[PDB]
Amino acid sequence: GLGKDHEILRRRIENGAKELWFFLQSELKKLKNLEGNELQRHADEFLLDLGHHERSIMTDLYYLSQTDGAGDWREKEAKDLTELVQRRITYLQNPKDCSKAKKLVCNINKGCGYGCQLHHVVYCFMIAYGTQRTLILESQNWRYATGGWETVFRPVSETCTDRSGISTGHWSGEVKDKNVQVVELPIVDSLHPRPPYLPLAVPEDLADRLVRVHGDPAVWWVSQFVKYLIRPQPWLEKEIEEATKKLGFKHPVIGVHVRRTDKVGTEAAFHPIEEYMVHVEEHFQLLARRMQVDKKRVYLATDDPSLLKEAKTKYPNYEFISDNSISWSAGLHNRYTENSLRGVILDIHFLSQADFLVCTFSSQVCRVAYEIMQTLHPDASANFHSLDDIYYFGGQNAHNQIAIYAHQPRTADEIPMEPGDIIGVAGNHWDGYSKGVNRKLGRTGLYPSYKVREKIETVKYPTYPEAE
Ligand SMILES: CC(=O)N[C@@H]1[C@@H](O)[C@H](O[C@@H]2O[C@H](CO)[C@@H](O[C@@H]3O[C@H](CO[C@H]4O[C@H](CO)[C@@H](O)[C@H](O)[C@@H]4O[C@@H]4O[C@H](CO)[C@@H](O)[C@H](O)[C@H]4NC(C)=O)[C@@H](O)[C@H](O[C@H]4O[C@H](CO)[C@@H](O)[C@H](O)[C@@H]4O[C@@H]4O[C@H](CO)[C@@H](O)[C@H](O)[C@H]4NC(C)=O)[C@@H]3O)[C@H](O)[C@H]2NC(C)=O)[C@@H](CO)O[C@H]1O
Ligand SMILES: Nc1nc2c(ncn2[C@@H]2O[C@H](COP(=O)(O)OP(=O)(O)O)[C@@H](O)[C@H]2O)c(=O)[nH]1
Repeated sequence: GLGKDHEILRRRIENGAKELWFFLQSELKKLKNLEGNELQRHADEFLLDLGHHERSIMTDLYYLSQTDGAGDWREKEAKDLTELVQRRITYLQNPKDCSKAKKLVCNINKGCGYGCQLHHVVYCFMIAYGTQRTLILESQNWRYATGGWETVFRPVSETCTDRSGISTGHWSGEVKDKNVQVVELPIVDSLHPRPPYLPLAVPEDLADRLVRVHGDPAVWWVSQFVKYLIRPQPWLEKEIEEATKKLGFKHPVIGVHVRRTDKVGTEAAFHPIEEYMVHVEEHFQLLARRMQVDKKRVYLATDDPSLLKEAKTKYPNYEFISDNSISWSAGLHNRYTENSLRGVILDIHFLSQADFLVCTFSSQVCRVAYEIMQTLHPDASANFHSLDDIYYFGGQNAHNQIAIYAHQPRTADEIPMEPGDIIGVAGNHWDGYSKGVNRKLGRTGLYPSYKVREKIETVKYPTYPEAE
């Protein structure tokens, strides 16, 4: 059978879309006949009406995702897959005889901040998993905690944290390293040759189940290594519990990460508070169509300790949840300390727990929070708005899309496409256009975002059947 609610909602979406098309073509024909102030006023009233109409269609699509048991099914399937992957990682990480285990050695001390260093460990872990090597994490003299990883997180194994082997060598590829018991992996920036066990590909054995359950299987797969790595020590778990209570952290909330200080001009622009808060307001308008919004609440994470005062002053209708001493702790004077380490971990935790995330994906901090968010919901792939980049994993293989409809360029800034063309995406301008390279032409420019599909890449990974 099909579900009655499913059929009602599908037809309501289709009728809602058709009515939006009738409304668009009528109101745009009217706009053409106006000028100056009447044109401004008409356009503004039109945008307000379109926002409500658009949000009704998105609300119906949310209900369609849940109806007739689909929500319960998605939650059960996502749980089954996480448990499966976590069991395979635990099995890899816990050989019975550490002496005789194949191993991959990772050093945490890359020359960068916490999110960049966590992503380096994820990259090491994913290649460990692909090559059937126990991950050994070397973390003495960590700039955030001289005592290492186990200052905050559980060790990465219970049975095998020792580097002993009959042979050691620097990574030279799976074929040359086949009989080398312990391989040392460099940073992805220096890795040659590259093995296939890198983002944004996903394991061939899971790909059908992942595409069915999740809008971005690449992030979900990265998130399973993040989930395993950041298992907290009991003292940190107690600190998060009591932080939750003391901050009055509560739902609904929108996470906002504002990255300023040394990021600006090197790796990102300065974005004013108003640019984040436009998307927070829009998302609360959407949530209010399907739930009670007690108070509009924002969890603010920032390395600018003057921002919180600014935000409260400009948005007195909003409840801001923030630890301003964490913001202070993140300045360049204090950043590489255990105090600042606990601060970034807490900010990332609360961001990742929010209903929605507004930030710059140019920041490794926001990307870690978005990856953790994937572990907390069946499919949180769409629960963000980036002011700059799309999701990426530094060191990833080429992010390709496939043109599904033809594009004839209207300006020289646009690229042509025919269906089938491989597009290397550089980003989404959040205005209906993306920028990328039509591979076949080597032309870079703009294309309508709706005219491409994501190319899921799969890789033959080990499946660790003895983990069952
Ligand atoms: C030695 C050492 O320790 N080095 C560390 C270093 O590892 C560490 O991390 C690096 O930080 C910089 C952040 O500055 C990262 O640079 C940014 O990388 C992204 C992602 O690029 C990949 O994916 C995109 C699609 O999202 C794609 O277009 C790219 O080509 C690229 O894919 C590549 O394909 C190859 C095929 O084999 C692979 O071999 C490569 O591995 C793969 N590359 C990577 C890096 O994975 C990129 O999007 C960013 O570019 C934007 O930002 C810069 C400014 O920083 C602008 O100059 C660019 O024009 C572009 O701007 C964007 O343009 C879009 C389209 O118009 C807009 O929509 C966006 O809004 C706008 N964005 C911005 C911010 O303006 C950067 O290139 C690098 O990935 C990090 N690497 C790792 C491993 O973590 C840094 C951390 O600070 O410390 C060093 O010390
Ligand atoms: N507590 C806290 N620290 C931050 C914040 N934003 C930046 N930082 C600090 O600055 C570092 C920036 O390095 P990294 O995490 O690699 O991210 P990126 O430079 O933003 O891409 C973080 O790891 C923190 O140490 C924040 O919102 N809160």
